[PDB]
Amino acid sequence: ALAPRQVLDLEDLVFTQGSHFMANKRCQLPDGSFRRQRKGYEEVHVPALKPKPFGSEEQLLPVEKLPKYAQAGFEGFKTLNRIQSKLYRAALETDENLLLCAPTGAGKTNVALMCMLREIGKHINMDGTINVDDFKIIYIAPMRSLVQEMVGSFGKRLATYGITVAELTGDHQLCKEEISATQIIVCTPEKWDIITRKGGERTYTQLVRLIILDEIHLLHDDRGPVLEALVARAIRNIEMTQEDVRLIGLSATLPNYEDVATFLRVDPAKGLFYFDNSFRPVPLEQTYVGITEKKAIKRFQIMNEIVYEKIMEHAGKNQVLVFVHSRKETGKTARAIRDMCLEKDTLGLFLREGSASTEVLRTEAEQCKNLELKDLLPYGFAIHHAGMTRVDRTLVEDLFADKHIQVLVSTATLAWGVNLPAHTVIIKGTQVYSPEKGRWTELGALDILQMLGRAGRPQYDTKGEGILITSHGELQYYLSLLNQQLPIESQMVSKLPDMLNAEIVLGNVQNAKDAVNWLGYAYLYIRMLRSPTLYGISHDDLKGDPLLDQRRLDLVHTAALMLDKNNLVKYDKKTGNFQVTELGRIASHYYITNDTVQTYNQLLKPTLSEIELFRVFSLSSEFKNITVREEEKLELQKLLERVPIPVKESIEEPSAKINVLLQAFISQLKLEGFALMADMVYVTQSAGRLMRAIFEIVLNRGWAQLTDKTLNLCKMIDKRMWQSMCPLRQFRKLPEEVVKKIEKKNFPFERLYDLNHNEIGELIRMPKMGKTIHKYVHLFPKLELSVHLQPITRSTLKVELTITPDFQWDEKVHGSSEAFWILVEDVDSEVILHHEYFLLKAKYAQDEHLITFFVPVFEPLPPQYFIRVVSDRWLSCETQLPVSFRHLILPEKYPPPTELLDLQPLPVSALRNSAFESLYQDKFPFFNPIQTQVFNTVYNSDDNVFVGAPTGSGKTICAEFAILRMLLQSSEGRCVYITPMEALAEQVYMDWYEKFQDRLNKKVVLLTGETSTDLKLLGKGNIIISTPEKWDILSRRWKQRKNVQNINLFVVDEVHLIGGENGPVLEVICSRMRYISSQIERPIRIVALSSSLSNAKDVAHWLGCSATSTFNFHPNVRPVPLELHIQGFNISHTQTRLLSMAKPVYHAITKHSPKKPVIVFVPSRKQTRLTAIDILTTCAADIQRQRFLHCTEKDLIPYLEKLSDSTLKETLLNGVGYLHEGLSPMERRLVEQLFSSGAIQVVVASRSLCWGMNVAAHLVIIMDTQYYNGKIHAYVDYPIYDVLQMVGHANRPLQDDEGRCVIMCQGSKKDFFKKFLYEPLPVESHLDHCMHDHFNAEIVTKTIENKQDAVDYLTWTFLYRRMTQNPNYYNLQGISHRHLSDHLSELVEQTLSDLEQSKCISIEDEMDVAPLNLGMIAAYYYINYTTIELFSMSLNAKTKVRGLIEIISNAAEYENIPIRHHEDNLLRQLAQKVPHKLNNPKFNDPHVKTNLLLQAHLSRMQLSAELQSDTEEILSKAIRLIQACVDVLSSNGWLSPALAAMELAQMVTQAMWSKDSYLKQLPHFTSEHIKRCTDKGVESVFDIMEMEDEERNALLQLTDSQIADVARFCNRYPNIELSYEVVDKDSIRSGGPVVVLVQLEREEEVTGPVIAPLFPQKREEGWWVVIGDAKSNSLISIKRLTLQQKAKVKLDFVAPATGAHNYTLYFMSDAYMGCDQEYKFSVD
Ligand SMILES: N=C(N)NS(=O)(=O)c1ccc(N)cc1
Repeated sequence: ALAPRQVLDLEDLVFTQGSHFMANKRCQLPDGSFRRQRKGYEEVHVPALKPKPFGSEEQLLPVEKLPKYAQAGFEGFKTLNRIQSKLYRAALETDENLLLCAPTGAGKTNVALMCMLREIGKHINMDGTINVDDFKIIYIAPMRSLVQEMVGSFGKRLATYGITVAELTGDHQLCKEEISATQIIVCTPEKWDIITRKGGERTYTQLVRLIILDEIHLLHDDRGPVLEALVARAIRNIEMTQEDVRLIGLSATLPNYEDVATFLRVDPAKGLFYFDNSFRPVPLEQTYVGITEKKAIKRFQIMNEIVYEKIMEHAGKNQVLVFVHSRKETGKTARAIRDMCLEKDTLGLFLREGSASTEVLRTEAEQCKNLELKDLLPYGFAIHHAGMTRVDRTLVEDLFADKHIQVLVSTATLAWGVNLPAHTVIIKGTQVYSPEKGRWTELGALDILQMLGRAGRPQYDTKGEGILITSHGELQYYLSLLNQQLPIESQMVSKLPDMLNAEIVLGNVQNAKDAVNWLGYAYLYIRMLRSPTLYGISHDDLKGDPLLDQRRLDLVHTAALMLDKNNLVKYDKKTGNFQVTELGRIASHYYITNDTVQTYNQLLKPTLSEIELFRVFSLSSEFKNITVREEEKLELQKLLERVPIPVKESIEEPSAKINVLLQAFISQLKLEGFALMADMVYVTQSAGRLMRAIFEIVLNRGWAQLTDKTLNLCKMIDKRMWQSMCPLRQFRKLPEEVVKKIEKKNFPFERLYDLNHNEIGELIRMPKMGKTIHKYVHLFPKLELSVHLQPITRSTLKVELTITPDFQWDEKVHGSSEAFWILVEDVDSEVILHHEYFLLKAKYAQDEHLITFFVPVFEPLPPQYFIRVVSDRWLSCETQLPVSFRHLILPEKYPPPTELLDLQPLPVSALRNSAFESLYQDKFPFFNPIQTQVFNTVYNSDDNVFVGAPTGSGKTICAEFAILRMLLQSSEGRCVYITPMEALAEQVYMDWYEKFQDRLNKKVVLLTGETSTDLKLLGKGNIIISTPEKWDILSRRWKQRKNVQNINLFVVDEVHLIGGENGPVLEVICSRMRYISSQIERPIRIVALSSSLSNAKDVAHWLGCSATSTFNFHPNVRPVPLELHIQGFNISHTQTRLLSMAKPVYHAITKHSPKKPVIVFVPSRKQTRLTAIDILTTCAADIQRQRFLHCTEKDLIPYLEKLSDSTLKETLLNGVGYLHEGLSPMERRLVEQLFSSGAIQVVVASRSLCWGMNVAAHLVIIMDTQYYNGKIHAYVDYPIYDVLQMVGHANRPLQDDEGRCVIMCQGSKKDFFKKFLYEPLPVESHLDHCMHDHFNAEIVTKTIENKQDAVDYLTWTFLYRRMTQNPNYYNLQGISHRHLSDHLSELVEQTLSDLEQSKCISIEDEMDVAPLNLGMIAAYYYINYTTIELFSMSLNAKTKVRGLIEIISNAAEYENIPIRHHEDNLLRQLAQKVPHKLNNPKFNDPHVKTNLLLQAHLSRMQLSAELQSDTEEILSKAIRLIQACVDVLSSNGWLSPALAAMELAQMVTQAMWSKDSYLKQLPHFTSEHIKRCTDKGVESVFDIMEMEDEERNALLQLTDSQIADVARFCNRYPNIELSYEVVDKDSIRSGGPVVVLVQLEREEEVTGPVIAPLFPQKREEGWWVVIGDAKSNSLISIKRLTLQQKAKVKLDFVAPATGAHNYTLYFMSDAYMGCDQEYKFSVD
């Protein structure tokens, strides 16, 4: 972006005066102007503008004529203004941008209220009052008092609608619970500026529909720029969001209004309104005076003379008000008026001619006041300023509204924050004091205009009188300010650098080019275009650049050079690109000037003292022109000794002045010099932001001591107290005296925790205060800290800090939340090696919290680290914990990785078989380096090999390599491929089916999970592939299963998932395969593919891999090089961090792959949709439009014509695809196909899909890297394996010479990612935590029998190898073999005891153990022992279907069922729809969630997509669990419970409740036809299949495809007749075996599987035969069977004594409802 540009002296082009850069050469005094000179005391008097007619339809509109709802806001008014009528039409009936130029006091408020009511009534419900969570309105006001007046009045007006208005302007910040529950935010421009330059501005700006800007003439003021800035951002955002917001502007009658109309994007014909002062609310006659020379006495006395004359002129029923510029001047005015009244015969008295009483009566009666109120109130006068109480201020205001107070002198605050008008207004002088300029200046425009607009009460005056007193040399200017002739200019050039940085930091300006465009968005651009001479531009240069390219480029270049000098931004001369500094980011977010940044960066140091800290604070360039006046030096010397910090920096120069003023603010020391008070206030209202800025600067750098100093200084400024004082001062309902008494005694605060209330009262000598002191002591926040550490590597330790609360919560004291900083410091407490922002919410305030993070350690290992948790707001609220590293081992360091040499790549010709080459020659001509190296050992050496290489580097085909010789050595061999994830298994199954059974014609299958079907598929396949669970349940019985023994090849992929959840299953199945290879004496070849592991040798020796077969490569030695970019976001609240990272993903796309494909991963599905849409709208804003679409819309139309999601159609035809599990697999494969084709450039995917997508990009972006766990009501970091898979998705060697990935994460995590992603990953076993189930399952198979071989088994585990090299990770404190064996024996003992207490095993002596019924059926159904124990203890003799479902939902396998954000609310909603209602339900409990899901499924209820996937996950194991329940119910002998359990099985199959019609089971059916049938006679499916064809088809009244789909279910319906015989019936007596034989016939053969559309897995008929006694509720015998036409069943059971033994024979199903039989019989 090279272009000619020259640096500029911005001082020449800036209007130095500001506020009043007089562009008006001469003010044309109106008609009726006379100038009576009196040598000073001149009177340039203009008349009141006479009224105007109502000619052109103009009329005061009746409030009843308004739209009916909007009449609520205008209640109390029976009409509205003329301006208000024209604007009623415009504003209430249109959404057009508006700009109202009207004189001061003309109304303004009510027209903005109409604009608000537009939006308020847009979101109406039919009978719901409003949609508060849908629209957010804001109101920008120039002064704080105006903000407060506005929020009060607007609340009063529109409370009827149910809206909530509030003020955000205050010294507090980062507190935003009110922004959530307030629909109309009133704020100052700089407030909204600091809010909307914060990252994640959308959190506030998302629901913004209406932006009002009151008193837009602020553009001329020095505060002008921020306004511009605001508008610019807003407008640009309404372009980037494509969500229109309405801009309302309110200005006074001043010129250049058309330019701000262009600025505000108002149509001059539709939204531009201008009213000259003939539309003034009360016609105003004004007089201006001048001063002759410098005579203070003369000035003040002449002011007083004018005041006395004009006040006396308005004696009765009139109020002549006076405005002063200081609180020392209102008292002086009262004094002077009273005195010169007295001096001249005390005349003017009895202004209220009812001297006896009237108003004097009420004044004296209400006289219980202070200061100068009690004397001037009966006299008739009054004063009003900020240094008064609320009661007395409101009392003066009331008695003035009562028109009983006559004269009132006040300051500008009354004119801004109170609706208090008067007949006459006298501006006493116009010189005010500015601490910013450090000098006396002239007043601002807004003050003068608001004050002189107060003249003339609205309904009580026919004419007003404004009187202004100033100097002569200013007259012509004030004449311009009050007669529509002072032009509005732009002060942007002086504020250009700062502003520019705020846009560089905000990411809205990445180059100088969009900087220039932004400058075009400003008011400065328009104002330069239409008056270039006063902006430094010639009329010829305007011809050269009509769009002013050169001037805007020069300006942004100067600002960028300034920001580069001060190091807020790095700016390169050539490309014109910007790069943000953390200095600049802090400067923007904390609203501080770049010179201050430079001073900080050159002065702040880790060894800085608190004295030097106060000095640096005083050197801020916000105070660079403050002066030490002689009139205050003695008071400064007095304050210096009364403050604690030395202030050695100087003597009595401005830095020492600032310092001592701040310390007098902290110490609450009173002052006397009024200029000194003004300067103090000006320093203190900024000191908070300045100190927070310094604190962030030092925190990010890790400097610990300065961090503590600075945070404490922030809190001392906030709470108005030093650290020497007692923290009890922070409770503001405590006395000052009592806390001073506590401080007098040298008893530290902490010991009050361990003290009686009576002993407290005795210590303080105040017994009555002791109870409340104890209360507040236990209300003070204190945290308990507990730590669990486990080494990960010699450089990194995993820490699990457990934060426990230890105080009473009070919403008044602590509010909705309490913030904390977690800090990890080294031994010297110098360097902060890690830190985090913790937040204790109010709801979970008493729950325990767990914080996992990682710290670094380097040898020589220090004795201990420190972990401090320090409150962000409370002083002396720190809890420290030393973590000792004295008994900590450092894990055995890993060796270097197997180097990949630069060897000639092997072409496909090395693979000699032509059919084998066929597949690999159609893709690539030669192999990549790592697979060229691994080829020798894998495909041609029958060695056990482990290859470790980054994800996506093409390691999969390496397995194929081995497989090749596999198929070469055996005809119909048996190889087993094991992958941890299911979706990866499905992808590799499709690929290898295409590669083998469809190409080589060798049967390749993937195990489905059902026992019989999977064991059948086992024998067929030459290649069987599976997940570790389906393979575990098959291989656990490797004695009876012959097929699992003759396995030529076992390949396990992604073995590094041993360390993740569901990892112990992989570990045990691999160890079992190794043990089988040992026993069979036929060495099963093992080949393992994994990521780059550090401890790859351990897993290599685990599987018998020689070092000639270990292939573990440094992750840098990828086939495709990768450029990783970790990018931190120091933002806590994740819902706002996502909105912040919004724009960075677009800028990352444009930076790292502007044309090439990208994948961006997000933590949700709604996030996939939203990210797709926001990328779309940003590309529309840039008008790139087709940047992400590389084909034609007509090319896609046929494809997208079959997609069901409308937004997916739109986003796809616009270039970007989204992949979320809320849509069909067909849509997923379609989007993947379009992406890999090149038509779709970018795809945004849910995290859950990072395993099952066969899609490669050039750039992989990751968002957030956190997801919400609602079981702990917090956010969890991603598993490292997921993000590593995502990163591996970035390397494709098809096209690119490089791979690019950027991860966007909270700062707390950044370091973490970096390290573990740049170097190999250490992995360990979690088998010791999930070991009991495998012992319970291998006692059943007799593989384990005693304790010694239970120890022998662990030798096969990876756990055995890892417990040695990393002891402390498994909490063993030794590395000798003694420690190993001791830990193993303790583990086996613990597991066996836990299993015995569960009634699953029996132990005898100390060796031999034996299975029990519970453990046998727990291993038979692959069910956890806890679930079986719970089943056995909970199932009672009389358990009904409701209790059946309850006990089912409590299973441990359903604890994995998660709880996500806002999901507790959805479960609350579902609780009232399900037929059975459980009391005392906790809605973050997975078990009540599963119960609700089961009740909704049985009731055939549709719900969310995530909840549907969860319902599928539960239904997968539902039948397993209910079969286990049937078995234990049989083993305990209860009859009707087991019958109800079989009923529950067949209920969960086809989603039928227990007592609904059986007709509900056939498909294509709703309740109306079952109502017709059951009312007319058809009650069962047998009635359906008994009817003739035509009478049924007529009874159906359905389509021809419906009858065809009904017939298939009516045919699959089992039709079985039973045959039962009691063998040797005549030969039966007591105690003898009784044998009942049962036989079954099925007319049709196995036509197909069980038909159940609402069940995900295709099941097969399972039947149950039962012998029961219906009276004893006794189940005698039972058998489950699988039926194929012919059956033969036997049931043997003993007999009791002779009696009426009437038995029942039950035939139950586990699938269908209504095909169950009950036959009574008798045997004696
Ligand atoms: N970045 C780290 N080390 N921690 S943080 O939670 O992300 C964080 C949060 C907020 C602020 N202001 C700074 C930092």
